Amino acid sequence: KVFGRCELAAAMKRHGLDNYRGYSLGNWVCAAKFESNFNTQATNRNTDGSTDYGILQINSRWWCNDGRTPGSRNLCNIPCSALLSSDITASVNCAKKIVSDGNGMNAWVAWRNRCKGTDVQAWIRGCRL
Ligand SMILES: [Cl-]
Ligand SMILES: [Cl-]
Ligand SMILES: [Cl-]
Ligand SMILES: [Cl-]
Ligand SMILES: [Cl-]
Ligand SMILES: [Cl-]
Ligand SMILES: [Cl-]
Ligand code: NA
Repeated sequence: KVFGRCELAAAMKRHGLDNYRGYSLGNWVCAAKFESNFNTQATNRNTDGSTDYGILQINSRWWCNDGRTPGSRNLCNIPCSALLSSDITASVNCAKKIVSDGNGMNAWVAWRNRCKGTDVQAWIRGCRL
């Protein structure tokens, strides 16, 4: 599914991401725009053989099982295919574990390079939340 900006902001707010570990909702919508263009079916292969999955591009090296990342962990205890669903619950729940891992939203390279220290409130401007 390809989300609208305000549609995704509302879904993330309903799932408890607004100010989760101090990151306001605009941060999460900004990360999802630059990671996936708001497309839950996005996948991207890494040089190390791992794959990133879904609207927040969660990596199989640590977070989900795709059965083809040798020596990897499954810290969210899910199949990576669960991260491609139109239902963002599995992606949000895994995102909560990642952002709690010590580095905050710096885990998401596109957040650090494209959202961090910008006016992220612009990503929820005009939305009925
Ligand atoms: Cl947009
Ligand atoms: Cl915000
Ligand atoms: Cl594997
Ligand atoms: Cl594991
Ligand atoms: Cl699995
Ligand atoms: Cl959803
Ligand atoms: Cl932090
Ligand atoms: Na894995």
